[PDB]
Amino acid sequence: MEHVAFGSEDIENTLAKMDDGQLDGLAFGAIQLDGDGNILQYNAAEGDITGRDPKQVIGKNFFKDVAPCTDSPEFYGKFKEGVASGNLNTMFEYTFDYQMTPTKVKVHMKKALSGDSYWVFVKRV
Ligand SMILES: *C(=O)/C=C\c1ccc(O)cc1
Repeated sequence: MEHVAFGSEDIENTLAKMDDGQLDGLAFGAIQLDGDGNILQYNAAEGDITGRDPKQVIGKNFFKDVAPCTDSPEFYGKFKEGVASGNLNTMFEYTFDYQMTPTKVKVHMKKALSGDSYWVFVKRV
């Protein structure tokens, strides 16, 4: 298992070296979205939390298709604000409840080191 702590200050640098396979080795869920909310990456830990099969969600829009409970000012709103601002680094609790047992989680969104890509890190609370 890759040794990286949720919420680590330089997490974006560390994950820039990881391929989809090493990303599956994290202790928390990790989703990479492009500026429009499309899923580029989605690790195994996230699949365990959301129950969705990784390879099947990639390419799908996170706010419209996959996680509609996140289509709100509290989640999607902070994301859209961050993309347009070109900066994003926020953490908060949220409850995941679309087609799944209501699950409380800690979310951490942060701009990737890459160009137009952003990270959503998820862990159980
Ligand atoms: C609200 O809907 C939050 C998260 C979420 C994640 C994965 C899937 O499939 C649905 C919903």
